[PDB]
Amino acid sequence: TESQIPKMYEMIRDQMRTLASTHKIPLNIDHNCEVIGSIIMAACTNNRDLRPVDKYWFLMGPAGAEVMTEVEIDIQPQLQWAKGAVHDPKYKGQWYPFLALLQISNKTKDTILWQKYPVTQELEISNSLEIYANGHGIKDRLKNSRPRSVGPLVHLLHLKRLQENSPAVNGIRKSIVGHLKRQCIGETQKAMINQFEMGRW
Amino acid sequence: TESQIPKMYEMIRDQMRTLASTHKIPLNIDHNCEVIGSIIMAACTNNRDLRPVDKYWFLMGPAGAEVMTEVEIDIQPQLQWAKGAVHDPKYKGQWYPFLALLQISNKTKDTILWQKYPVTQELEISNSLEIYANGHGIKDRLKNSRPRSVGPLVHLLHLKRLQENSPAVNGIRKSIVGHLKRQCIGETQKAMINQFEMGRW
Amino acid sequence: TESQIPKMYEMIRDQMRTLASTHKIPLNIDHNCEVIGSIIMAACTNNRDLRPVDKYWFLMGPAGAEVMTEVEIDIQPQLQWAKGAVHDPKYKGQWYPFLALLQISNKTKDTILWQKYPVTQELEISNSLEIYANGHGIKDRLKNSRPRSVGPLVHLLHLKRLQENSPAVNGIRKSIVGHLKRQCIGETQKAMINQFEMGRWESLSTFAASLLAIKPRIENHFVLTYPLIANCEDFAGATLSDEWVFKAMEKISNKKTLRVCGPDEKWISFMNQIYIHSVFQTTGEDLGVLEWVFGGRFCQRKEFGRYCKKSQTKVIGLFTFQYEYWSKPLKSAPRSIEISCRPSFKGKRPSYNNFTSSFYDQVREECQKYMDLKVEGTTCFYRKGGHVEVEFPGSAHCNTYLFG
Repeated sequence: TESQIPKMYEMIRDQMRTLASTHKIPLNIDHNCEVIGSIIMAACTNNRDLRPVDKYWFLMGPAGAEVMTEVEIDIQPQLQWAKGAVHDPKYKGQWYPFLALLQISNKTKDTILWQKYPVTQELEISNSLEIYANGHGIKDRLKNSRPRSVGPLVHLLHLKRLQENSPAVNGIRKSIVGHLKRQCIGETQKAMINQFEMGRW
Repeated sequence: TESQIPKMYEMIRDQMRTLASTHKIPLNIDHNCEVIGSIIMAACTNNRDLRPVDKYWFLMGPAGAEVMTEVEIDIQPQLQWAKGAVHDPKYKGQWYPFLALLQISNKTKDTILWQKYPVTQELEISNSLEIYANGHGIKDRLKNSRPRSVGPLVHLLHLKRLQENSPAVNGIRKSIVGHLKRQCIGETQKAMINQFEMGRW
Repeated sequence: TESQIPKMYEMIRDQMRTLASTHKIPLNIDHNCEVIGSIIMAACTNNRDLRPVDKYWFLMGPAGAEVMTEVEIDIQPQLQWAKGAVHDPKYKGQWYPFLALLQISNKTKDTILWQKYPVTQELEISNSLEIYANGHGIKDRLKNSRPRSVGPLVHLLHLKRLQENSPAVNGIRKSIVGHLKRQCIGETQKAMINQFEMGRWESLSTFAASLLAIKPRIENHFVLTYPLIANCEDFAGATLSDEWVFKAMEKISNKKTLRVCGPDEKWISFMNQIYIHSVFQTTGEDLGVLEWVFGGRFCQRKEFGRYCKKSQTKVIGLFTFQYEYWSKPLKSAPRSIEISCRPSFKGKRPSYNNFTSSFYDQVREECQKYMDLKVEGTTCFYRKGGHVEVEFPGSAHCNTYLFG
């Protein structure tokens, strides 16, 4: 689990600086790293979502003179490594399991700044339950990679999504339901989770 | 307009020979030139389409012994030079105007070899009009840089395409309509293009 | 916002009297001021609608001998100032924001006298809900200047007009839709106004039903009308969020120099309440509160027949007004929905518990949230003579309205 993490954080960090330093993007602004990293994270799993060349919001300026402007960047060198790292044996298959951790953690700041409750509202439940709705918006393969880190409500939402959406349908639900019970250690919670499986709410 | 033409031609040939002679690709074969040149124009405008290393069809053989094979080539030396010429002030902004002509003329032979009528069929008109559909498949930045060379039907297709699919759209729409109006000097043609901009065909 | 208000009211009145006094148009008749001000306000934004010289209905007569006729006026001296004030740096770009406030308030009298529902009918909803359709008929430049003051239904109508009218439409729509979401704080309504964005008007009748329950915020600013501006001789403390407006136009009522025009003298109380309605935007505000705030009963439109034609309206009496209370104009949501302890400490303290125990449904759920509300507004009212917070005693005319 943690065996690859020492070397695995290295080339993750290597790609962050290569993309920024290529187009004179300072790395001492949080907003530069936040936008750049999300692009790299898109390259890591959602290889078809990000654009190889595009303009994003960055802070351009030397020694405190940084201002908003869009500077075109080239993500193609990071794309080949990221897709090759999906099945790279050097991670012992921990690429997506760590990446599901990576995307969940890195998308937290936007949720805090823009207070939204997507999962709970779609689950017609209380708004204060987003504490249990971790792992929303992540890649579906990533959600399968680390479903334990994905909160029960997102799985419950995916359970509700699957009940409100082929031999592959059950496989998604059973992994969701099993991890739904695994996360919710409540014995009564597990049974009424199993009642959610048939579709009752 | 023609002031920067002499300097562009010399380095294009220099990069034309640099990529070919690096991997022993002779330049007395058109297919070697066309494919390498196709790789060359790939680095010129759509820098992300071509791979830094990739195998392409080439005629390898000394003194007339060329046979069909795929040979991997390294385009990174050519990639760096092309991107620096995009906004180099030495061209006085004529880089994109110069590159649009190159893309149209070289892809013309491919259209000659494989007789296709994409624009006219997509514009539900006679297939004998693809001559007026010159400049199809070119980069939109090139299509804005040299729109006069790009045929009206391509712009009419892009006018149709724009309607089929954003304040920057105006600069795409009004220009494309403008290129249609600038290219078509007919008094009746100019207004009857404008009704295409409205959406009736 | 309120920095240029003290100086903005001064030159509005400067052209108000010059046009009338040039042709000996008395300013003690409201109808003379109503038309002249409409001409002056026309030149402010819709510069090409009015004529440089034209005929309009006024009251010509010295000392109560006024009979209606059409008098030519030279608007050209008044035309130059209005266009130059558009981009004058002295207003700090607040001219359109001020003009949007000015244009909306000055068109109220015609709507009250001639009861029409242009927005709700075009929105195919209940006619009792034109209350949420403020800002109709204003110039699009002003509608983009103070869209917050323009009611959501007008924007929703503009949104409905927008879908029933070129991807440049989005630039207009983002203001239209964005200020729909800003005005309508309904969480279900916002995603359901989003349904109205591409044209899912199946909940449009539900939106009317929602509008009954959930009430969108309506930003307002205390701006006087044409007859009062010409009769107001003080603008030093002229702002938009204090009692200056309440105190300033009370002195005009104390002067008793302005006269109102109507079909017959029974309407003297009606227009005396119309001035109350127009100045503070209290057209849809509860009459019982209106009676309590201003110390006088408000006559509903049902109490009077059809307003006679502008040509045959006649002076029927003097303008009078009184008030005892006021408040800052609405800025945020009036109906704001904004009890359980969460023990965060591993230490021991006595736990306190303050509690003893379809998409249409969600809209109805949020609809019930506002019927179940018993407190509206943001902060409070205030009493005449200061900003001392005053709370309701209640009134009998509650649930009664001008058109209710």
